[PDB]
Amino acid sequence: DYYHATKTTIFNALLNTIDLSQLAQLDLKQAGEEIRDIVAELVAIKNVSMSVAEQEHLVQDIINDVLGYGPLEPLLARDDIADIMVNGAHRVFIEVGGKVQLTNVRFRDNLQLMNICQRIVSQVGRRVDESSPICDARLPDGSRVNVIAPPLALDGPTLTIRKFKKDKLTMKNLVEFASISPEGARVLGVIGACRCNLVISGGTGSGKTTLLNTMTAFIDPTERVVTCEDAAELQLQQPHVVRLETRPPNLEGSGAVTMRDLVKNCLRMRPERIIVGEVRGPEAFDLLQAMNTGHDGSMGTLHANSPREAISRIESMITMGGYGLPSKTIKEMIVGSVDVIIQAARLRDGSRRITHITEVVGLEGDVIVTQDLFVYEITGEDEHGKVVGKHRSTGIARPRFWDRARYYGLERELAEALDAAE
Amino acid sequence: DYYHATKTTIFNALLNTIDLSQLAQLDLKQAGEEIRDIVAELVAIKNVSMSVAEQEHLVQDIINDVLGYGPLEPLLARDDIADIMVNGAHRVFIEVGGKVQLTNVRFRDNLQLMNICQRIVSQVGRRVDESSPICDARLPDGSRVNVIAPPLALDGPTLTIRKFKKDKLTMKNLVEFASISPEGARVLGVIGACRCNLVISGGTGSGKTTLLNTMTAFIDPTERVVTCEDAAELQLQQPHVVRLETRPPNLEGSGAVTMRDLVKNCLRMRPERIIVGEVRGPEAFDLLQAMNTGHDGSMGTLHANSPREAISRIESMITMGGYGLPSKTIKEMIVGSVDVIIQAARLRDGSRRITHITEVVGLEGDVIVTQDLFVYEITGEDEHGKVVGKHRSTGIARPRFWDRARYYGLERELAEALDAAE
Ligand SMILES: Nc1ncnc2c1ncn2[C@@H]1O[C@H](COP(=O)(O)OP(=O)(O)OP(=O)(O)O)[C@@H](O)[C@H]1O
Ligand SMILES: Nc1ncnc2c1ncn2[C@@H]1O[C@H](COP(=O)(O)OP(=O)(O)O)[C@@H](O)[C@H]1O
Ligand SMILES: [Mg+2]
Ligand SMILES: [Mg+2]
Repeated sequence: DYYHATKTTIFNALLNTIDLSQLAQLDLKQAGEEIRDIVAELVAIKNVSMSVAEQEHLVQDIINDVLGYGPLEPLLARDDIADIMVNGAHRVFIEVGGKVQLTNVRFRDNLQLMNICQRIVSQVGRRVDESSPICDARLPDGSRVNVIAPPLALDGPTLTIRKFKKDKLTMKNLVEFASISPEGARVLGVIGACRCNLVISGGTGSGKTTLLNTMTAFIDPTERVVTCEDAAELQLQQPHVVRLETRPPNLEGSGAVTMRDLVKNCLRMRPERIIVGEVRGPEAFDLLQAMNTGHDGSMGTLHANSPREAISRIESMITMGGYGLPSKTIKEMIVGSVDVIIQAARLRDGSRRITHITEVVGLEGDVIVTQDLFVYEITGEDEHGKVVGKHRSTGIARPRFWDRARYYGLERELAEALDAAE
Repeated sequence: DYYHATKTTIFNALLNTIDLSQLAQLDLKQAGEEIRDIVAELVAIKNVSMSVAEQEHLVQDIINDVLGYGPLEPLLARDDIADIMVNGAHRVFIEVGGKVQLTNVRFRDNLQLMNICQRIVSQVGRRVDESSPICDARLPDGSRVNVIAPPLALDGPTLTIRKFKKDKLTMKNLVEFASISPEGARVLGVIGACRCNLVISGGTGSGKTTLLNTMTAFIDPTERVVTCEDAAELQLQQPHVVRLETRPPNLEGSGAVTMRDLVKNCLRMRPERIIVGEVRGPEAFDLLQAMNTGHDGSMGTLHANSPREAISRIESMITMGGYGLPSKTIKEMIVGSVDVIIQAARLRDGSRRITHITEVVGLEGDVIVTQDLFVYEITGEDEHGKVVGKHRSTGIARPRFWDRARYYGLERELAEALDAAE
C-alpha cells in the first residue's frame, strides 16, 4: 500500500514535471537517466521515507512505465514463462511448465495497458487502435504478439505473448515425432531435391515454417536460394543463400517494401529458388510466375487447412492482386506453376502431422484436379487421449513430377518410397 | 599477414591524411597520382620494406579502394566471369563457364560494400540507400546491376552484376555442339531468312535467348529490326536495329514502361521485324498483332517445355491482357499469327538440344493443330550417362511456310535440307 501510494505520487509528480514527448524524442539511455534524476529530486522534495533500494525500484518502475513495457518487464525477462496472457488491465496469466497460473501483476488501467500494447506492436512497425482493433505480429526475438482493442475486447485490451522456443526441429525429429512416416520423409526428400514447386499449406501453428525449414535442407548447396520473409524465421544451411526481409510502412505510411516487391526484385537477382516466408497477398501471383518462368523449386508457405482450400486461397490472392484476370486464367496459372502441396495440420489432441502430400494433376473445365500421393488416416484414439493414425501412400506409382525425378536420377528412390508405404 | 598489416596501416594513414571530399572533387587521374604519391611517402616514413612489385600492387589496391570498386575490380576485369553475386561483405560468387563458384574475394566490411554499391549505382545516376533500398540499373557498358540495401538484406547489402556477354554462340557452334543437325541448321536458316513468324519456346536454361540471337543472324541487313527486352541480352549485327528496354517502376510505383507499351509503340515505329526478348505477359497479344499486320518475321522467346505448352502459355498471356476475347478468338489469332515454333530443351546430362521445329498448321474445333517438321528423338543413354539421340525430319515435303520460301527463292534449299534430314 505505502509503496503503491508513493509510486503513484511520484508518477503524478513526474507527469506534472516533464512532458513524455520530450523524453520520447531523447534516446532510451538519456531519457532513463533524466527520469531517474527527476524521480530522485521528487522523492527528496516529498521526503519519502524509504530505503535506497526502494527508491531505485521506484525509479526503475517509473522508467519502465514511461518507456518500457510496464509490469510485463519482470515477466518478459523471466525465461521459464512460455506465454503471457493479459485479459484486460487487471488479469495477467502466465504459462509456467505448461500450466497457466494467475499472477498478482496488474496494470494501472486499460489505458496504460493499451499504451503498452501500442508500444509493443509499433516495435515492429505495426499499429493497433480503434480503427484497427486486431493486430498480430512477431517480435524480433521470435515471440508472437496478438492484441485486440477495447472496441472488440469488451473487458479491456487483450494481449497474448507467446515467447520464442529456442530449439528447432529437423526431418529426423519429424520422423521421430511420427509427423511423417520414413517413406513420407524419403518422398519429401525427393520432392525437395528434384526442384518441385512446393506450397506448404497448413493451419495456424501447424508447423508450416518448421516444415519449410526442413524442406529447404534438400536444396543443393550450389543453388543460389533467395529467401523472402516478414520476420526472418528460416535458418537455411546452404552456403549460397540470400536472406531478404520486408519493411513495413512507417507511421507516415511510406517506405513500405511489400513481399511483392521483394519477389519482383528476386526475379532480377539471378536465383535458382525463391523461398517466400509466407504467401498472404499479391506476391502469390508473382511467386507463381517465378515458379512458371524458370525458377523451379520455389517454395512458399500458405495458411490453409486443406490442399483444396490452399488452391482456393491462392486463386483469391491472385484475384485481389490488382490485375484483373479470368478465373480460368488464374486456375491454369496455378496448375502450371504449383507441382506439390504439403498439408501440415494440427490434430484434435494438439499434435502435428503432415496430413497430405498432393499433386496438382491438372485442370478439368473450371475445377483443378489433384491427386494425393500421401494421406494420413486417423484410425482411433489411445488411452491417454492422443490421436492415433497412420500415413499411407495412395499407390500412385508415377506422380506428375516423376519426370523431374528422372531429370535428377531420383526416380528410383521415388519409386522405392512410393512402393514401401502402400 | 605482413602485407595485410602494411595495407591496413597505409589505408589508415591515407584516410587520416587526405580528405575524401577533396579527392572526390579532383579528377580520377590527378586523384590517383596524389594518392600514389601519398602512399609512397607514407611507406617511406613507416620504414616498411617491400618489393617494388608488391609496393605497386598495394598502391593500386589502395587507389581502387579509395576510388575504384575495391576488390571487386579484378572480377570485373576478367572476361571469363559472367555474373558477380555478393551476398554481404564476406561472400562473393562468380559465374564462370556457366557454373557458379565461391571466391576468396572478401570485402573489408558491410560499410565498405555498401559504399562501393552506392558508387556503382551513382555511376549511372541512380542512388540506393535506406530510403530506396532496392536499385536496379543498367551500366553504360551494358552490365546490369541490382543492389539491395541492408535494411532489406539481413546479411548485408546484396549486389548482383550481370556482365554483358561480348561473344555469343553462332549457329555453327550449335551445330558443333550437336544441338541441331546441319540439315536442321539449314532449315533454321531458311526459316529465319523467309521472314517467318517465330516463337522460340524452351525450358529453364535451355538456351532460348542464345537460339534467338543465332536466328537473328539470318535477318536481311536492309530490314528495320526493333528489339524489346527486359534486360538487354541480344546482340544483332545488322545495321538497322533499334534496341529498346523496359523501365521497371521505381519504389514509388511510377514511371513503369512495360514491355506491352514497348511493343505497342513498336507497331508505330514502322519496323520490318519486332524481336521481343521474352514474352511473359499481355505483350504477347501485341506481338501477335505485329505478326498479323505485316511485320512478318517477328520473333519472341517464351518459357514452355513443348510447343503445345507454348501455345497454351500464349493463350493464357493474351487472356491476361484484359480484353474480353473468347478462347476461340485467341486461338484463331495464334493460328493466323504464329508460323513456326522452335522448342529447345536442356536434357538430363546438361546438353542443349533443339527438340522441335514445328509449324502451326491450323485450328480444328477448339484445338490448334501443329505438325513437327524436325524432331529430336532420344534412343537411350550411353554408358557415360550422356543422352544419345538424333535429329530427324518428319518427312513433310511442303511446310505450311513453303510459299514464303518460294517467294524469297529459298524453297529449293528448304526442300533439299528436309530431304537430307529424312
Ligand atoms: N511436426 C512437429 N512436431 C512437433 N512440434 C512441432 C512440429 N512442427 C512444429 N512444432 C512446434 O510447434 C511450433 C509451431 O511453430 P511454426 O513456426 O512451426 O508454425 P507455423 O505453421 O509457421 O505457424 P504460424 O501460423 O504461427 O506461422 C514450432 O516452433 C515447434 O515448436
Ligand atoms: N545450344 C547450346 N549449346 C550449348 N550451350 C548453350 C546453348 N544455348 C545456350 N547455351 C548456354 O546457356 C547459357 C544460358 O542460356 P540462355 O541464353 O540463358 O537460355 P535461356 O534464355 O533460355 O535461359 C549461355 O551462357 C550459353 O552459353
Ligand atoms: Mg510460420
Ligand atoms: Mg533468356
